[PDB]
Amino acid sequence: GEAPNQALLRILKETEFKKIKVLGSGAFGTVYKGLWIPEGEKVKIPVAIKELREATSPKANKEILDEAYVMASVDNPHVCRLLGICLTSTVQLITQLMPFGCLLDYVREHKDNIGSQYLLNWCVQIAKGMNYLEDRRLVHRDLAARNVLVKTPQHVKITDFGRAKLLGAEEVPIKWMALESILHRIYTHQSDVWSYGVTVWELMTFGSKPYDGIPASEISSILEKGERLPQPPICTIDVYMIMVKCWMIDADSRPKFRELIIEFSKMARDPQRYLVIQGDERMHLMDEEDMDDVVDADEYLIP
Ligand SMILES: Nc1ncnc2c1ncn2[C@@H]1O[C@H](COP(=O)(O)OP(=O)(O)NP(=O)(O)O)[C@@H](O)[C@H]1O
Repeated sequence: GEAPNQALLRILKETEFKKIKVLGSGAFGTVYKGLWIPEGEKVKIPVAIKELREATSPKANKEILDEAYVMASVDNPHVCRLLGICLTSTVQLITQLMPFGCLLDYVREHKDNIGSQYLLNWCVQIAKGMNYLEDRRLVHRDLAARNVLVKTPQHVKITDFGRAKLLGAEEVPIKWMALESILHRIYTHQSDVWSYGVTVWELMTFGSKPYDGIPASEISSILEKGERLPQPPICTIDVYMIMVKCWMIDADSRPKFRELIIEFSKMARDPQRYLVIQGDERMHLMDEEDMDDVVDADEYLIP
C-alpha cells in the first residue's frame, strides 16, 4: 500500500527573487539564472527559474506541475532540488542553480581536462540518485547525460522529472530506451538501468551521440539483431562489460542500481586501472560583490 505523500509545496512571491540572465531559450521554455531571497531571512539563494514559453496553453501548465509534484517529493543529494513554484501568469519552476550546466555539455566542452576519477565518481553519483528514486518507487523514464546537472565538477544531480511515474502506473528518447520500452512501452527500474548504461557510454565517449546516424525507426531492429553501442576507447573491458550488462534483453538480468553503486565505487578507488586516459595524472577541474549572504540551496533547509 502507498504511504501518504507529505512533501511540502512552497509557493514563492515574484518579489522574493530577481532574474539575472537567460540560460537556455528556444526548445520549449526559458530558464533564467537568479537569486531568491526568502521572506525575512537574510540569505540569497542562487536559483534557476523555469518560466515556460509565454503562451499559457493549459496543456503545458499541467506538465510543469507534474515536475513540481515529483521534484517536491524527492530529497536526495543526487537528485535536483526544487525550492518552489511561482504562480504569476505562467507557472515559474524554481530549482537550485546548477552553475556548470548539464553534464552532456560539460563533458563535450571539457574532454581534454576530464580524468578517470571524475568520470567514475559521476557514475557512482548517478547510480545513487537512481537507487534513491528506486526506493521511492519512481521510474524516471528519461535518464541521459543531458538530464544530469553539474553543481560542481565533483557533484552532479539527476534532473528532468517530466516523464517520471510510479512503478506500476500507466498514465521520445529512442536511443536511451530499453528494448521492452520501444516495443511494448514497458518501463521499469530495470529499463532505467538500460538508460543508465547509455548515459555512462555518453560520458565515456565524452559526449558522442549514441547510434550516430542510425535513424530512430531502425533502432529496435538493431537491438533485436543483438547489436549494442561499441566499446569507448578509454574503457577497460571491466567498465564496458558493466554497460553491456545494462543492455541485456532479460530485464532482470541487468544490474540493479545498488550493484552499480558498489561496482563503480570499487573502480573509483583505483580509477586508472579502469579508464585509460592520456594525461590522466595531470588533469584538474559567481557575479556581483554583495555576496556575503549567499547560501547554496543544499545548505538551506526547511522544517
Ligand atoms: N537548475 C539548473 N541550473 C542551471 N542550469 C539549468 C538548470 N536547469 C536547466 N538549466 C539549463 O537550461 C537547459 C535547458 O533546461 P531544460 O528545461 O532541462 O531543457 P529542455 O530541453 O527545455 N527540457 P528537459 O531537458 O527535458 O528538462 C539545461 O540543459 C541547462 O543548460
